[PDB]
Amino acid sequence: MQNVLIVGVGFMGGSFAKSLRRSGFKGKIYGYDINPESISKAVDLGIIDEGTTSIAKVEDFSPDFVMLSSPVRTFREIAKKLSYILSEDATVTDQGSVKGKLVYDLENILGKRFVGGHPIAGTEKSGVEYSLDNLYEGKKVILTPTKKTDKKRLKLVKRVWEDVGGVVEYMSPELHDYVFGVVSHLPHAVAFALVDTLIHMSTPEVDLFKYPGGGFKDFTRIAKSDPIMWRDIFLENKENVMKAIEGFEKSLNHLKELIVREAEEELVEYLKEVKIKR
Amino acid sequence: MQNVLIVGVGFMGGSFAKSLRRSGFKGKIYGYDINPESISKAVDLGIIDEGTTSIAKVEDFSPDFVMLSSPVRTFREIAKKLSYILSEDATVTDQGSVKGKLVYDLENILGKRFVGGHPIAGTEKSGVEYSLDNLYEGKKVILTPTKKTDKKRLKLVKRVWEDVGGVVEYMSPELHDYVFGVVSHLPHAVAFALVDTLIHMSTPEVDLFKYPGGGFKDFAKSDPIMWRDIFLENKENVMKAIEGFEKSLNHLKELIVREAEEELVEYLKEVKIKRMEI
Ligand SMILES: NC(=O)c1ccc[n+]([C@@H]2O[C@H](COP(=O)([O-])OP(=O)(O)OC[C@H]3O[C@@H](n4cnc5c(N)ncnc54)[C@H](O)[C@@H]3O)[C@@H](O)[C@H]2O)c1
Ligand SMILES: NC(=O)c1ccc[n+]([C@@H]2O[C@H](COP(=O)([O-])OP(=O)(O)OC[C@H]3O[C@@H](n4cnc5c(N)ncnc54)[C@H](O)[C@@H]3O)[C@@H](O)[C@H]2O)c1
Repeated sequence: MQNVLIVGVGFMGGSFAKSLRRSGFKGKIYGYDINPESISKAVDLGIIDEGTTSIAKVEDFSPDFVMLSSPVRTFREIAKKLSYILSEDATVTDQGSVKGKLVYDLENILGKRFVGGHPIAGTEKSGVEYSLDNLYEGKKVILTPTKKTDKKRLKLVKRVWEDVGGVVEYMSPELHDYVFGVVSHLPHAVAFALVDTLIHMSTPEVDLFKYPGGGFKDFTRIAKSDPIMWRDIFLENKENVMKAIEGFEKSLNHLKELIVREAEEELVEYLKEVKIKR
Repeated sequence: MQNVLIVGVGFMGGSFAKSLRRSGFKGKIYGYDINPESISKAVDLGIIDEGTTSIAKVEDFSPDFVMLSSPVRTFREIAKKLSYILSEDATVTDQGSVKGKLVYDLENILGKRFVGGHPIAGTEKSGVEYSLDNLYEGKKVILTPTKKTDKKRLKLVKRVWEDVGGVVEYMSPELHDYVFGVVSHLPHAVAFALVDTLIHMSTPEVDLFKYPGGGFKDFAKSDPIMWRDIFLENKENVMKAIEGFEKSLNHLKELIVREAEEELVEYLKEVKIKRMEI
């Protein structure tokens, strides 16, 4: 591994390249992006050594390790092109926020080269300009092996993520989507809706946006995330997202009934759930 | 003003007391609390000059300025006792998180002496041992005067808060509970529900609490008892807020169910802009 290729040189792609370099990688870091400015900026910042917007020129880089960091919706089309360009011994992995069937689709396109991944490290910022060289430190990184996953490549990807500080753990592609549908997608949905609530509950008399405190702002900081990306995530993992919103509403409606009936003792018990050493 | 009585010598009661001294107060600061330890520690810490665990004893302090800093549930019971202990020349104000009906009930019991208040500060900490002498510096303070409110007492209480760095503004008792019912209570109710959700959506193959980096960390250190009281005291507004919230969340859910790709991005874009302007 001496030629790494960053596909999609934005916040995540750039953060991975910076982290890899800072961890001591001495090989070449190349970039591929459809946006010319992305490539230019990354080269200026020293995030990548060289880049291009022409997929065909990538063969000139002879990549042995590819990190898919563009929007998930672009993976399949990009993977098909890489299948003709990349040597069979190369390794291709990703940072996509969703896994599920995507993983099997990429395996069918790329064969043994593919290893699905998702670093649990977020941001509300976009673009390579905001890239960080320690973004993954202490953050979990979910790799999603399947029966067909290549043992050696999985081990390699794990080591690379550990080299940048990730806390690697494995989940099937399906389990990943369920888990994060509840622990990440649902919370984001709740944050978006909480902000939307203040829009509708404000009156020509009072503008609720004038009174948000810390509890409110902390809970809604993720509502500043990229709209296009979350529109994508919500649709890409819609089955689990629908189930998670439904489950949440079941819990909220239970709290609601406790409040309406003024069930003092049970209400306290419900609220005490927020304790637990876990 | 010269005989200050802190009712409920905890984090808030203690903070007001300390904020009082730093501001240059040279008079006497007394305390009343049902807990012996609260008084003893407060005295050693130089928080208060002297205190008692017997409400009757208060007359020995002949307080002319009282700051209710105990649980809101205790206000009505304490006020009734104070009505025949305090002289008609005394001023009584509070720190309760809720106003609304509480303000009118306190006025009916204490008369022209009562002035409702709510400092928007305090990191939820509990115990006079955590009180600070700057907790209000720059923070907002909501006073809820009514038609029966005494202009002289209102101005007094206002100046005092400002003397401890507070930024005062006025709201009717009902508007206060509506606003905070949506911007504070609802957000907390939502978090309690999220916790219940992770508990019930966890399965034998996964403990959802092990993954807080996906946005769940935003959502605690709260007090189950305090919130049980707040949810009871502000039941109507909290119920309306939850219903308002579910309308926003269901609108979002629907955009996902039918995959309205463009409308979803617009929904998220608007919320992002609104959250940024906060
Ligand atoms: N934003 C986050 O916090 C976060 C966290 C975990 C995972 N992810 C995942 O990683 C992806 C990227 O996130 P980001 O924040 O870096 O986005 P970004 O907008 O900062 O960067 C995305 C890059 O993708 C490029 N791109 C778009 N289409 C392309 C194509 N067809 N070929 C090559 N490049 C293309 C863009 O030009 C841009 O430089 C997301 O799609 C998401 O699934 C994001
Ligand atoms: N905690 C916060 O961040 C915060 C913020 C704004 C307003 N408030 C309000 O301030 C008040 C106190 O908050 P805190 O955080 O200091 O709580 P705390 O637990 O630190 O202190 C409460 C005190 O009340 C005493 N107490 C209980 N019953 C009493 C009674 N019948 N008579 C006299 N004392 C009694 C306790 O012994 C304790 O010392 C509450 O009414 C709350 O609504 C709290």
